[PDB]
Amino acid sequence: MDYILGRYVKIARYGSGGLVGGGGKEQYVENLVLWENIIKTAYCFITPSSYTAALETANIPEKDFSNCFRFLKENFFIIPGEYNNSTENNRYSRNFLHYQSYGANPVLVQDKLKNAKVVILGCGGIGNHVSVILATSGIGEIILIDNDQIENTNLTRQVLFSEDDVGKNKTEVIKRELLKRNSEISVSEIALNINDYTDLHKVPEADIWVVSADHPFNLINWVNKYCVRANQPYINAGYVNDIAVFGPLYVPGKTGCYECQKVVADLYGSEKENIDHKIKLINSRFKPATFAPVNNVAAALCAADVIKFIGKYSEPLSLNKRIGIWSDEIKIHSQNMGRSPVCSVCGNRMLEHHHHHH
Amino acid sequence: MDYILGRYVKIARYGSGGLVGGGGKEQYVENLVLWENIIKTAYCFITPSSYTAALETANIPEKDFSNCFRFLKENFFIIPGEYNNENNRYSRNFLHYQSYGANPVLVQDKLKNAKVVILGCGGIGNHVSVILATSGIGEIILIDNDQIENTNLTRQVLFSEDDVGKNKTEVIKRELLKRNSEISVSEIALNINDYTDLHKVPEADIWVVSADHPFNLINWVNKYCVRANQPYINAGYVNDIAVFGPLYVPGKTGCYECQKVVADKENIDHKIKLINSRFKPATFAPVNNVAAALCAADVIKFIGKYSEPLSLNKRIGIWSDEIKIHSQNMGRSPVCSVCGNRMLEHHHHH
Amino acid sequence: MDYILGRYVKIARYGSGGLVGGGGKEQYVENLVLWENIIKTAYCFITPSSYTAALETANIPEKDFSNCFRFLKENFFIIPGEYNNTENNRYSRNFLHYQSYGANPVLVQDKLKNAKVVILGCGGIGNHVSVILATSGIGEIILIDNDQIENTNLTRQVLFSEDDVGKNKTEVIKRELLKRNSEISVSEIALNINDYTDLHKVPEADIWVVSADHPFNLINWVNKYCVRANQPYINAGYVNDIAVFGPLYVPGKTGCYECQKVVADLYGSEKENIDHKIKLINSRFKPATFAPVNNVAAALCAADVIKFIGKYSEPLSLNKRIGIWSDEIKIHSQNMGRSPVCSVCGNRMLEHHHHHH
Amino acid sequence: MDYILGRYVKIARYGSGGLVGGGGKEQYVENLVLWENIIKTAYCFITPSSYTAALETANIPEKDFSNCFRFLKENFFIIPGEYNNSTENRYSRNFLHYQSYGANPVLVQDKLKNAKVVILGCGGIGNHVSVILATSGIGEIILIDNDQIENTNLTRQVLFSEDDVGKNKTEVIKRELLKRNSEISVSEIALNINDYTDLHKVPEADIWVVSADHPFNLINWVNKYCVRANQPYINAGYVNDIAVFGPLYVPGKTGCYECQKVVADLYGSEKENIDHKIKLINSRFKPATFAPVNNVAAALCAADVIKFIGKYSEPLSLNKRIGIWSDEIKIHSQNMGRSPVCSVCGNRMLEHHHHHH
Ligand SMILES: [Zn+2]
Ligand SMILES: [Zn+2]
Ligand SMILES: [Zn+2]
Ligand SMILES: [Zn+2]
Repeated sequence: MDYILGRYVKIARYGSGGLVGGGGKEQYVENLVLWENIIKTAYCFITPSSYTAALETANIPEKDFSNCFRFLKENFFIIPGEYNNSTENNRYSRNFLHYQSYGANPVLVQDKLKNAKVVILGCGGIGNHVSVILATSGIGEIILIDNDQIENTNLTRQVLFSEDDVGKNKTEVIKRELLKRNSEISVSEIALNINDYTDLHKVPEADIWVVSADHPFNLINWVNKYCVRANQPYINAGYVNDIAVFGPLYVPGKTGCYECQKVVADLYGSEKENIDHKIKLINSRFKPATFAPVNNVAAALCAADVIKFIGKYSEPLSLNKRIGIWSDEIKIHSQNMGRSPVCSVCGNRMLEHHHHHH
Repeated sequence: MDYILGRYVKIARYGSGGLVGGGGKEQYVENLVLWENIIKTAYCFITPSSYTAALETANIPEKDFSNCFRFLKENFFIIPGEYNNENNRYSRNFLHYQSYGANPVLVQDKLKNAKVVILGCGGIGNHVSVILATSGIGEIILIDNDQIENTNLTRQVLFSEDDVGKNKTEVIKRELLKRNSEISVSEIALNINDYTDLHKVPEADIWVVSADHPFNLINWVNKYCVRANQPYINAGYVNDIAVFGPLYVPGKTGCYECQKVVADKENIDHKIKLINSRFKPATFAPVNNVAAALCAADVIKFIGKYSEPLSLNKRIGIWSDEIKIHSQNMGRSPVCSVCGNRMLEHHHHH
Repeated sequence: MDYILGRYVKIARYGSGGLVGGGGKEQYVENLVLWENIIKTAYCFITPSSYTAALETANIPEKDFSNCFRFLKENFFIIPGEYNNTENNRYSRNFLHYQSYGANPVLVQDKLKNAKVVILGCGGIGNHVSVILATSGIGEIILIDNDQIENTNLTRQVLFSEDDVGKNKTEVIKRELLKRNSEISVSEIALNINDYTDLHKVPEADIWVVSADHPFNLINWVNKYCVRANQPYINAGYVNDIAVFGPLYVPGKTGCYECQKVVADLYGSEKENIDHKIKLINSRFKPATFAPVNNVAAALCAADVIKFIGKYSEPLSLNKRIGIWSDEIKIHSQNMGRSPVCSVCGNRMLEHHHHHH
Repeated sequence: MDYILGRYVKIARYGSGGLVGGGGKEQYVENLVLWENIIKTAYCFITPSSYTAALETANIPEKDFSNCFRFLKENFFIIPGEYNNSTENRYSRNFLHYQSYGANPVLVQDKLKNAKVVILGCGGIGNHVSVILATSGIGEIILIDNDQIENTNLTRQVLFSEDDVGKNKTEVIKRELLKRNSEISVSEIALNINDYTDLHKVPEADIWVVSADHPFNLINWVNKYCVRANQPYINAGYVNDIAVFGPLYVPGKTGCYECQKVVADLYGSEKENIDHKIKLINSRFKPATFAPVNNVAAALCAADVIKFIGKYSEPLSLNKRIGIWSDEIKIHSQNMGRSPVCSVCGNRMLEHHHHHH
């Protein structure tokens, strides 16, 4: 078993020891003498070589070599030599170092993406944008579900549309634009909007559903019930005026669902009739105050989670979480949506006080 | 003067009272009576009305009305009637500007009459330009001298397979024109290899500085911009971490240098150099997008003058394998060699 | 009317645009297009040219050309061709300096040549001022001192050889000025000013340089005299550590040395026992002077004289007494502008007659 | 250890307290009780006297005498009696100045006689500096230049006669400095610095006076070389009518010319048709100079060299480039204090904090 140093590993002196690696997977080491030894070990693995062959060129004592090795190995600073097979720039090279640095065989990862089916449930700004990122990263099959046509005002949000495209169907244009970007992938269309809960029966099985159509406000409740019942993984994305929302990513039997922690606000009108008519009116007039850069942020983090989910190389960020990114301040909130045994949508079980008999 | 209720205000009964608002501006009103009173007053304005006419129409004592009115005005829930007037493609943004208390017509104008330079059309700048083009920025200037590689197709969301071989600059111009034929775009076949290259880059409302090579590009842009009085914004990544560096504005925010610090076996020192010499960034497409988008957001805010850019005095990092957004200080330093007063005056009368 | 570009004009790309000029008169032009336009037009004038011919030659529209021309003219970056025409001129470095101030160097030289300066006290500062003036072509100097060169003076008085200890200050500096400039005429007057009346011996001159470090109130007599004689003068000296120059007095135009003086309530001291002790300590006073200070004062004082006679820019000394520190970097200015109620140059003086016509 | 009152101390009633000192070393004391006490005790020291011997003569609280003593001592109003042995001297004028700054005047002169100073470039500034340094007692002077005296030099370089045109500058300066002080030695080196590498030929000295004005970038060279060769220097010159002097670079203990910013280098245009224009305009350039400015830079420069060598006071141009305006009362200093990160004399890089999490 030959190991090799990742081309993404950086080193610098800092604190009472040093830093190994860069970005998310960066490690900080206390003992300056250990830090030296890690550098020493790392050097030996610059060329793909077995544990014994690398050791044979080290100066440090065999014992410390075993420590550094395990360290560098577990952190993914040195990786199996196989994980390095080149190919002719392979289009997805700029993504291979990323997978390596998380400890995955980049070839396994791409194969999974190539073999995945992903449904875009709703093709406004967000689904639009997720599908590009997914196509562009090698998702094999994409199913575009929508029934609207490209309007005038859509051109601010939906980064794929020309002035030339007003009037045409959303899925039509997204479909041609994804084919321009990657002709090795297959894409289908379904002329459908979820107007009633039962419409969901018409949506096909896939590895995951991307669920982002801001209307109806309660689409997620539907999608959640349906997906729990139908054993179907989904991830949700959207916005609330100027906050970008994404998550949960729901995985049947392995995570919580949208109702588990009964997190988000219940909607009510008024008990007094004369003020309820006023509320009904005000809410009928409602249009969201959106901002395209927020659109984009939710969409990209969302697409990121899908890639991890199907590529099986890292824990997606939005397991058990609804996540809000603020745009008028540096602020990220996370709502807990971990599995609840007592959820009224998934799991069969009730919540009770102890009854002490004596 | 007429006021009108913004179309972006929602209401819901909640807890001891209820909600008025929606997004980053939602408000819980705990006192039921006051909430009801707010609805009662908000209702006068679905249809434009002066303050005094609305006081007539509502049937609550002037004492209470006056609070509810200030509450509505102060949060921009009601806004001047003028701010509402068409068949306009930017009209979804208009609500956003309204909700910030601006006048959407003036914000569009400011964007129309602005000029933005993208310095580095590789990925982040790529993406930033689209967002800016589609929000109605009047003129973009594209500054790259590289060719579209096959391998760039992963990060640079504007390009077809067809496009490999062609000039980065040139493709994105036809795309921005397809998306917005009203705006004008220019190309400058230039990469920045010496400090001196920046003299070729024109004067603009702001500069977007994305490109990853050379490692000390910001340094020159900074030096240049401090003495050129040129506002600029930095953006980029560090492996899987998206970064949108400080937005610098002439003698208001302090520069990329202000917060810098003095800083820190020659057999191991030889090895660290070598290893680092071999560095290739482990980079992740959805990251470019996050940084590009927040960077583009600060630009619209900067030109639109409707709320504070997040980037003032701060370098922001968004993680991707973790939910984490850290902010780093880049506020002004008095003793800073680049933007600090190096002069002293020794003269005086009586 | 030919204009021409001054040889003291420099250009550099800087910042949003660039610099034009260099020195006291340097300018930063923030708009690149206008800077570019300024040099495009400056280029027409390297060889002499009318405004008209330069307009044709430059290929920028009339509107822009007109600004650039004015910009170049206003700052004397371009100057009348007449101011330039050599054959082989000794003063031609200064000529650039005058040009840069907007003057006609020939007229400035003339005014210098046809002037006459009295150095009233040829001990160090005066010593130095005279060389500087002789060197710039002041046509006639009159040296006024009755002292002998002592060995100790060699520290402050730059013109003197060890050889010269013994001879008359006046006499040496006269030969030294002729060595430097055989063009000019120089006169001596073996005279120290010992009481007011001595000043009647000092001749009329375009200006008087008043340096002598004693008697303490020499300035006062010179003031009295010059106010009533209509004689312009400039004071110069030191206070230990500190070089001092000005005011430069101009009859009618400026303040006199008296104008800003004040009643001084704290006369000496209260307690008689200590008052005579302060007097005793001060009686023993000897100034701690520093040679380079002599030079600073003398030089600025000489500069004001050349400007006064040359009429090309304002002397700094007008209405001001200036002090330059030496153990600290620091320049202080003190007010000496006109006072209406001043004994020396104010009125007597009232008229009580009128005719109803 | 006997103490004596400096012969340069003056006293006056002023404000709430009084003044003790006169000159840059002048002190303002507020409590009039303390003031009179200071004068009381000063009187006691007019005669060279030990602390206790002076005390007997004093009619004030023994504790109060101790404060005044410490005041007058720290400020150099009283000085050790040893500091008064001189001769019947030539440098006696300078001696009170050194006393008043708290140095043994004799220590200081010895250092001056034992110093070697290089004048790198003998234009107007170098010229004038050498005279001042010579007449102040600098033991050895090394004049480096390869020019001949021209016609037009006589306006600036206050040592040259009309009979000297044609001769080498160092030749004439050397004769003129020997007339002024034959107790000193002077060498010549026929050398102009045309390339950076010519600096290897300049001898080692206590300090270099670097005053030559061509090329504009002499100082850059001299700075690099001096940093590398461990060589103190001080720089002086002019920008048209502004007189510049400083930094004085001291190897261990000071900033260098590049420790901060100025100019960053000329830039021309990035458009070719405009670069050719600026290229031509700049080739025609001659400075607009004013001799009185020369003198100011030269004098303050010499002053700093005297302090540096005599180790008696802080030179003014440490960590500073100083501009003295001549068309107005204006002095600016640019900060050139030491940078750890300087790319000429620093061993360290500038980094942002990296926060792990
Ligand atoms: Zn559940
Ligand atoms: Zn700064
Ligand atoms: Zn008067
Ligand atoms: Zn330095």
